[PDB]
Amino acid sequence: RVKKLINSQISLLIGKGLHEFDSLRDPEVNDFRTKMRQFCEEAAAHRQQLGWVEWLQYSFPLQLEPSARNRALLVNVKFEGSEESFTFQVSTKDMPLALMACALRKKATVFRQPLVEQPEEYALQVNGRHEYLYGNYPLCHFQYICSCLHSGLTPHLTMVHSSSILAMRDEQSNPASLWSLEQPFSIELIEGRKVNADERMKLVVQAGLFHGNEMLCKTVSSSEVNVCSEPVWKQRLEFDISVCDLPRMARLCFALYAVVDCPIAWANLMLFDYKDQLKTGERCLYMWPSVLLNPAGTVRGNPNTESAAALVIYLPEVAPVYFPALEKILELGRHGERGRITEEEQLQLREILERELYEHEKDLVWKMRHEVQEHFPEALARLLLVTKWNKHEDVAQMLYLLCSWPELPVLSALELLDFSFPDCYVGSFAIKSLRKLTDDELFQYLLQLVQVLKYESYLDCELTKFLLGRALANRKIGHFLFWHLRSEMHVPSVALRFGLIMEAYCRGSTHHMKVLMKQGEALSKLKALNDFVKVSSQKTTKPQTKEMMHMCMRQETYMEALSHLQSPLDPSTLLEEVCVEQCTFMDSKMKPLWIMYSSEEAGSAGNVGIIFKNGDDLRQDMLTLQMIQLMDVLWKQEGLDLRMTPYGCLPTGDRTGLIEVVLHSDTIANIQLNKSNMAATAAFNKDALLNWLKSKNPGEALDRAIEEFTLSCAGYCVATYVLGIGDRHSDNIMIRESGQLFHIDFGHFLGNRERVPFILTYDFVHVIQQGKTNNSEKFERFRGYCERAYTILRRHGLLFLHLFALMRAAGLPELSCSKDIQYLKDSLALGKTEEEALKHFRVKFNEALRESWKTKVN
Ligand SMILES: COc1ncc(C2=CCOCC2)cc1S(=O)(=O)Nc1cncc(C#CCN2CCN(C(C)C)CC2)c1
Repeated sequence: RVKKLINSQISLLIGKGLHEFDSLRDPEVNDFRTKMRQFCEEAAAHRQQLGWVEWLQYSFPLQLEPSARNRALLVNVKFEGSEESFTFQVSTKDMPLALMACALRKKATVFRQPLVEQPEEYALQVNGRHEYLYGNYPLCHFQYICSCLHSGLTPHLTMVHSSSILAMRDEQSNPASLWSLEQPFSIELIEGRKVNADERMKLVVQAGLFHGNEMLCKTVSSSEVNVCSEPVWKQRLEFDISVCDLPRMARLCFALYAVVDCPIAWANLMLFDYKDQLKTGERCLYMWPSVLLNPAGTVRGNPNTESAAALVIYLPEVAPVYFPALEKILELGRHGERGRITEEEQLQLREILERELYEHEKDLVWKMRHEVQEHFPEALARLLLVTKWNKHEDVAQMLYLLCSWPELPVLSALELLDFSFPDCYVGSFAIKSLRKLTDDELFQYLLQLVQVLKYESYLDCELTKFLLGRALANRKIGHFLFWHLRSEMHVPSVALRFGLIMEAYCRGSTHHMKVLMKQGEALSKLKALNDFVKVSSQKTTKPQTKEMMHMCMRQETYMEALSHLQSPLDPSTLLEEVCVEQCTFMDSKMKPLWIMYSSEEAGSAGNVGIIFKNGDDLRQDMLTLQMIQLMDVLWKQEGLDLRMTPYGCLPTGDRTGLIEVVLHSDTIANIQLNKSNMAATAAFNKDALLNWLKSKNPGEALDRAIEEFTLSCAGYCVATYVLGIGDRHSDNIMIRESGQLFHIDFGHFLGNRERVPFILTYDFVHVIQQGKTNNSEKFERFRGYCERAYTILRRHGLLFLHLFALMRAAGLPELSCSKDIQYLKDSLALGKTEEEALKHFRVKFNEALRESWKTKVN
């Protein structure tokens, strides 16, 4: 009775009927669903018995300042079921417990009674948010308390008792031998079906065996056969590699095309199956349309069988042959010769492991494999790349050393997740080194780890199991894992994989399924409302379309679907009462909607907005914003706060997503229109930005507003330089009423292919110099902020390179080659010393200042 309801709710949420999984009749698919349902149900049961503070860590994980991983402060505290409140002055050095004990002493006098309840029995909720303050941390270490200190504002907190937290826990419960086959590997290319090509040309089928990116042997080609719907070959394609040497993760890649170079289609398959057995019999390869051989592409067929070209191939029977077990492998690898040559050979080893290498260096690194294991364990990735994956004796010797390799730092593990390391044991070892990842680090890299699933050869994998277990133990990780997979359900290549992961997650959290369905319902109404706006705007004037939008939002179905929800941009932010009168849309092509919200419980923190966008792909905006946010995190860990504005951006479906509204901000273009009869009207357009800051920050407040601008300007000058974000104009640069500058519209990065120089804009130099023509004291403090920021990022150059390497899996047009990653290597000057990189940065900066002065001359 309940299972039918749950299965139908899951189908609605994931945007794919669960019947379609059963209809495929695939054992791998069914075994993933049964095994992952059990694993996710175990996590759910574990959770229901968690202690009330452990339930807070699951649902409301702490939001701390990067540096946390004296001064007076006025706090307002109320109790859960109360109307009255208490305002008291505490210190930024005090912990929540002291503030809770202070709230209980203020309440004991108000209610004339010695209280039984101790501070230890409570937690402090941020008013109107899914956010809590708890644990041994001083108040200023929390992100909510710190943001309140900058904005001037007073924190509003609520004392929630343990019994009420336990009641939430309960309300949210889930309802009640291969090595003896030395023959050569070969296949039979039988025929092709539904093929479309120019009849003047001839069809060719190119095939190659790969272990990730490297070929296990040279490619082979079919005999040229005349173009037609059903081409027929019936021929053996013999590859030079023994069937016994085929590594476990070997994949046979296909490419059909026409020749006189006209690509048609590609398809890949794993030579071994998910249960480790060698593949035999006939296989029908439903091909993917091209734009030659594509190894990184999926190893599963195009689900569109009614229109896809299908290559028919035969995998011959070499004898049921499974891949040897790890004990057989470790026995074979247990025998070898160790490294034993002079300190002059070890000097060459030490030089090449601390600096792409020549063939004699590969023979040196492999010979000294035992010494790299014990004296340079972090060089595992170099050694794995020199390993001959096309010789089974060499794979067993490598796996023997890997099986007792010490756990590596997170930075090294993020490299091992790359597609250039397709061995399952290597991936398993990499995941083992990532378990020590804090929920905050995991969240930071969650987008990349989701893309790595696209490289996975099989459905059931250590990465999937790891991502699902971290999602079920932290509701914020769960929320974003769901949205990263949900937003890709319109992509045929990942819909099966992602749909199965979301169904499994849903088995672990039935309550959270209902929470996300409530978000999905709101996004449906937003698509329909946006569609109406697009239509109405091409016929009537903006005021008339805005009121028609408001009339549509005012219907019961819209008011119910759009209110009282968790923000998909941030589960801590509750979107309560939609303020229809404040809602509007922009005039650009896709007419993005601005939906305004408010909450009487939250006060000023409940006044939030979201932007629904349908028509543009938001993946790259998100990635760029996340990179900027990573920068701000890294700068803050070195004590450098550059007043960044990392607003949320989240794709949610096909060319659909949400952007977070940053209120009290306008574009440079709108400020520079120099409207008549304003608090900012100027004698010279050069003054407009500075007059606008003066109007927003009167008297003594201007000084701090100018410093906010300088700091954020320095951060964005460096961030856009490093990331090669060009096409910067006055309409994609915004400024906050506090002085903070930020960037929007990230359609182009990594120089995509010009080399984006450092940009210094005169208008911003004029604000930095406080309105003065010459102000070296203010200008050079800004060049210092730029230099500190640049030099802190270079020290993390490998973290950006590893993260961007994992991102090549996303299929982003401006992030699909070594040329794109090369761009960051140049911008961060990673091939140089710090002194040399700083001189090059100064020369880039001085060139930007000279360019800025071509506008200052006129
Ligand atoms: C790429 O799209 C976006 N990215 C970030 C924001 C973000 C914008 C701000 O928050 C951060 C993200 C907004 C958009 S958008 O889709 O809205 N397009 C867009 C383009 N160029 C400029 C703008 C303005 C603006 C200034 N606003 C003044 C106040 N106005 C009110 C009265 C409704 C709305 C327009 C708006």
